Amino acid sequence: HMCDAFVGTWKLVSSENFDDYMKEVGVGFATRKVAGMAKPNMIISVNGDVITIKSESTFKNTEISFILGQEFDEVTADDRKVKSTITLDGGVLVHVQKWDGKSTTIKRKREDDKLVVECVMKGVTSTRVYERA
Ligand SMILES: Oc1nc(S)nnc1Cc1ccc2c(c1)OCO2
Repeated sequence: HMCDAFVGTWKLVSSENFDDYMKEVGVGFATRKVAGMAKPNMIISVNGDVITIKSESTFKNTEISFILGQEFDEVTADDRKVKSTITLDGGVLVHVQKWDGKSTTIKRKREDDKLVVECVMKGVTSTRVYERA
């Protein structure tokens, strides 16, 4: 019942500062414009110890499966090749991506009927709010 309250199908309903987050990560102009338009659905499921997070949008479809605390390789929607580790910290999924000597952290939490995603690169935060689909 690890992650029960995250499981389901979620749709993006608001975003703030995502362009600035993407700039801080190193995303180029054209990818930022097309990625910033997307309204992804996030689909989260759990089978035993394996958590799967899918993102489906008109920009890119992605899928990661992982065990908490166990590093994995991830190709992000913006085409970075990163090494990722996801843990649970006080009920928050904390996802750290490392590449090219850089690091970004993505936190996913349940707040009321929302799933809130906070993306941080250095001093820049983007907040992306999802509701049940
Ligand atoms: O649109 C998205 N929304 C959520 S919450 N997560 N991933 C995505 C997909 C995505 C697009 C562009 C990006 C990125 C990730 O990282 C830097 O540039």
